[PDB]
Amino acid sequence: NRNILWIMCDQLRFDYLSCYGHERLNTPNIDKLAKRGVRFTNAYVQATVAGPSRMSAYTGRYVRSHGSTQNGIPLRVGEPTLGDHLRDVGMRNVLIGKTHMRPDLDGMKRLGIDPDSEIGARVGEGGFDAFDRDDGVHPTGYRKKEPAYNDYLRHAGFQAENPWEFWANSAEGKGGENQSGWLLTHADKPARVPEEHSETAYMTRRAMEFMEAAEKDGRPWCAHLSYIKPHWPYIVPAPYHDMFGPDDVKPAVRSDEELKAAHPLFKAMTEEVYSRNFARDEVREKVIPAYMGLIKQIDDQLGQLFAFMQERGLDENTMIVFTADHGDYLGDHWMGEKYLFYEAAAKVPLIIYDPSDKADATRGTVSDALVEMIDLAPTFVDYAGGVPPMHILEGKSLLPLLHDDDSSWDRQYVFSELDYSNLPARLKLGRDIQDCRATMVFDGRYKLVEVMGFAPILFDLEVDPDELKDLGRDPSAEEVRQRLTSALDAWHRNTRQRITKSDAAYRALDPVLRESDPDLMAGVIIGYWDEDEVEAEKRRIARILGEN
Amino acid sequence: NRNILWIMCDQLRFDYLSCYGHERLNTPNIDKLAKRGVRFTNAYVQATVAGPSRMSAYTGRYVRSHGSTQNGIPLRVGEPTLGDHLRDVGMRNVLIGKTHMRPDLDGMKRLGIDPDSEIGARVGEGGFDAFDRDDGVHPTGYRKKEPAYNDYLRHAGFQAENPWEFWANSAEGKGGENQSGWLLTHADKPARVPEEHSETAYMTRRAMEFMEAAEKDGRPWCAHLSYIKPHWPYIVPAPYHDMFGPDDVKPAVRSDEELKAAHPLFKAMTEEVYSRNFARDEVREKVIPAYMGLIKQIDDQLGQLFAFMQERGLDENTMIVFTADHGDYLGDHWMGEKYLFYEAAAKVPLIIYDPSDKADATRGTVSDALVEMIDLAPTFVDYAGGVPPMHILEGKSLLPLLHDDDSSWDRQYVFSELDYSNLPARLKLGRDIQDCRATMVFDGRYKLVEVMGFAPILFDLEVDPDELKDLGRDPSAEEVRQRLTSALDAWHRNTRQRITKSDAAYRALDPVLRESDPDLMAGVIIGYWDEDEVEAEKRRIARILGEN
Ligand SMILES: [Zn+2]
Ligand SMILES: [Zn+2]
Repeated sequence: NRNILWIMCDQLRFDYLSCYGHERLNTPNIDKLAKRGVRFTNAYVQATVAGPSRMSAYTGRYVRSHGSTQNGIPLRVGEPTLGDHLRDVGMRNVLIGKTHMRPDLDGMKRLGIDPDSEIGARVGEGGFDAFDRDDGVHPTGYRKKEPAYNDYLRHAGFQAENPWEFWANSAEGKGGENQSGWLLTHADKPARVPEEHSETAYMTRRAMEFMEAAEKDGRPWCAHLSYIKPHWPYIVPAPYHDMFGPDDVKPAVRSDEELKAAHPLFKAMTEEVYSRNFARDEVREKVIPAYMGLIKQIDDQLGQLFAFMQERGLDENTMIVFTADHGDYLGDHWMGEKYLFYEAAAKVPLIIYDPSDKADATRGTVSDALVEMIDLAPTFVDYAGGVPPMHILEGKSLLPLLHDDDSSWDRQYVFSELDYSNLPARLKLGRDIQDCRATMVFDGRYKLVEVMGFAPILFDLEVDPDELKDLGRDPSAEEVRQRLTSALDAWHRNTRQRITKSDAAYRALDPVLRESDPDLMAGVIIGYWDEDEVEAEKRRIARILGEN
Repeated sequence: NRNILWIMCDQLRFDYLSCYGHERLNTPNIDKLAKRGVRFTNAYVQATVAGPSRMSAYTGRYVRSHGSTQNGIPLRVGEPTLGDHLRDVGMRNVLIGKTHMRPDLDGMKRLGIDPDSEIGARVGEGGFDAFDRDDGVHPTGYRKKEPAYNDYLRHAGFQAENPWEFWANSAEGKGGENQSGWLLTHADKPARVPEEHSETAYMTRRAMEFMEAAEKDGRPWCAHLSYIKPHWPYIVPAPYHDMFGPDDVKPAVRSDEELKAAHPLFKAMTEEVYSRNFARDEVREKVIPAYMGLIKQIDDQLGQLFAFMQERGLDENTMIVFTADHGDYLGDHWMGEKYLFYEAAAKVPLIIYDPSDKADATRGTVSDALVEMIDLAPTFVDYAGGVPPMHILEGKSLLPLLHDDDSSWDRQYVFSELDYSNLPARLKLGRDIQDCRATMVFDGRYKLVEVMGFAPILFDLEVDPDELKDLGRDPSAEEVRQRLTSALDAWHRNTRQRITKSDAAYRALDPVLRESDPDLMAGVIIGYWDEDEVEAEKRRIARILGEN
């Protein structure tokens, strides 16, 4: 069997891995994946927020296609998913961790699908077999299925009304006061929970447990190990909470001038509470060391996972992908969170290690090919031995980039989308709910964001790598604006909604379509004067079919 | 109860009704609908071919949304339909005649939906309760469910291998030879079948039978009486086959010059066998009198239907719509069939008679409002007492045009689409299968068709009502081209894929979104420094909720 382990971390910046240049945070286990595989430096997500980014990852389709545009918007019933495509070629699609899926209960009810049936559960899980579904954010008192992690904590002797919140995501003060990890001021406090029982440790162990169980199921698998960290709450168990400090924190990338007459959508984002707080040096210096500790814990735990795989021979037959759903500003551009399309939000780490001999020639290399998160789906289908259905999947298999040391890659532009109708910006910018649209196009140098109702945003990342000089209204950038806008015009038109007939289904008939009339083959006779005319054409059809 | 009777005829030109100006074909029963209702002179279909036009009619969504782009491409499982929206407000959606639906068997199989279950059958029928499903074209030897019409003929004493073909759509020569109605040369021959047992007579009677049965079901209904005629086979029972002759046939609208350096897509269409034959005066003179006879039979039969409704009081509470799925060139523009977007193909008759008092002020009037076939779905939901879901339905309810003698109508452009990958034009124009795109935009005067890979087609219907002078490459038309292309650019971007959350679902939270942080309401705490900051914001939320 050839398997796939798809590792994702939520809200992980590409530049917080040492293989992508971080000077103070050593991630040797993740770096080793890159040393033996391919590291991608132009990988972009198709939205920069958890839900829509992940819906694109799990469908291989743009947000403009699937329509799950914001956190919590259910993925429509009947939307094809990666799980469907892998099942079609005999590979399991299994989840250990987060997807941010919300079931289309209304759509299922219409179709009489019991949401708790085998089919219904899988539809609600976005085409995943949920070994351990856990989106990693469980405030009191969220209403959903209890994450297995809560019962795990209780069984391990950690009792609470909300074990996830109290034990894994809060600290206890020197006096006994409760220090909620929801609060940025407590990023420096050690979580109550011992490291071995923390979320990242738990989920890593669950992945090991899955692999053990899967080995004597016998079927090939694609396992999505999807970590919530380093997404907030920004709090980590000892010894990771005091491993780093303010001196390890790289400077914020921002300027006073970039705020002057800023694009209205950008201005609105800087006004949110997370942005105002991450604007403060005191906040960055306290929170970012926790973020770094969370990533270090992931790297340590992946070391355990990879050792486990090696000792069971899984290292020889399992392709490993390491990536993120989007980044985190942590104060860059005067923002917190991950809205808009600056590098820190929209560019993700992407490392792929295929242990197959076919990938030998590219080991330890760096690809600057324009790559999208939606490329993973066809990559996986291709790896699994199937022909990716390109009337449904909108991306490109990455296998040629792993398997050819000098392959031709025809993508000229990557794209990403934001529907901001659930943000205060909708009201501040005076937009109707359906009219809060922003779309990024990037060609490797120029990044343009079209914002409906407004001027575009434009950066030249060669001259202005920190994206501090918006050229959206600059007369000197007219030619670039026109080219990138034309790319957007074509992209909006390049739909893949014709999902119930493949291109392949047209081709066998082409010799008859070229010279004759395929309708006659079914006895449908359109535009013929007399019997002689019909029969003469039927003889031409017979001749053509004889030639082919 | 308030009901709806939605009458459609397949391949019926708007100008072959006397109320739209035909000088030789009197359609008094259809004209009477117009005399007591509203007749629309700018109604356009969203594709000009049966399948995709109808899929748009039955979903209220553009082809670019639903993806059923050609005849026979199944409508995807999970695509919302008119039947769903009517059911949500307690109105039945019943079919008597043609839909051109093809079940998404693959999609249903994935979801474990038995195609023969109650839910499965309805999904396969595009959201219709199929009282009598019959697409009206049954060549030997099509493979599908036997139309009820065949058993009807057999029971009436008309036996044959294929009763539809032999009796309803063929003639017997003076010597006894079989004269197939598939052949244009037999358009002048009377069908074997007596008029009372012909397709149009049969389907009209079936509609009466439905209405009788429905009356003591008690539930309000929308009944789609969907005639195959005057679509081919172009053959009709006596006495309709010799009611008209060559002298009644209006001149073809075409010119030698329009063919000179014609747009490549147009040129390709003129090369098809139906186009080459309808180019001949001999063919027009033989076929068009049959087409006229078929329409006369429809008008006579509708007279019977309306009398039946009046004698049962259904005339008082049933809105009647009369329309078509597209037209027929019959030799106009050197074409047969209905491809491309010339008036004869893309503009449909549309008459709506609402017997409610609310429609009194507009009776007998003519509306030149820009109207689309996709407007019928929200019109019907609105009439049925529901709020049309505009995150799903892409058109506009027409009720304001019926109920206000001077209402504001904000549509500036209508749109229609063609995917020509199933035509020889794909090969002749050198296009990939996904790249055979043409989209019409019309503003009431100018009609532009963008054709991917080629120059646009452009007509000014005020100066050039016959669409003989293509301005697509004319420098004098630059401003018009830019305006209409910008309308297309916006239309391609104006998607409605976010079908699992309504706009209404956003609004209750807006006072909190405007001033505060809705996430705190669920205990999700993003970007807050300390407990004081969180609690102060929670108090602001409480204040806001108290104000509203
Ligand atoms: Zn995320
Ligand atoms: Zn039709």
